[PDB]
Amino acid sequence: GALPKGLSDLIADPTLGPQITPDWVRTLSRIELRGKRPRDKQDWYEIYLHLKRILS
Amino acid sequence: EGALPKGLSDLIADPTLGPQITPDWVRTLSRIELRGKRPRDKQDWYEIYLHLKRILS
Repeated sequence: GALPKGLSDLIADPTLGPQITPDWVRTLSRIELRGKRPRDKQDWYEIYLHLKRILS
Repeated sequence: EGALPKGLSDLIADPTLGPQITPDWVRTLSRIELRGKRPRDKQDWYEIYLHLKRILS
């Protein structure tokens, strides 16, 4: 896959994944700081929930 | 849309909060958007920055 591994993990999670739309995957996939990214699926979900409240 | 969100420009120009945002952070934050929608005002950007900085160490 071409997504960060923790994000691919989140999308494959059968309870947490299905709610995350393709637009959100794209938004999340662009988050990086000199290649450092949220490291695991919990990190990605944590930022997703907070961003969703700002941007949805 | 502008490369640098206007609310993030406001954050960077803010004398109390602006100093904390390195140029790399500016460019990282500038890429956060959902279908062209971005965070609005300087405080919204700072709220995001604080949380994301803690996540990314």
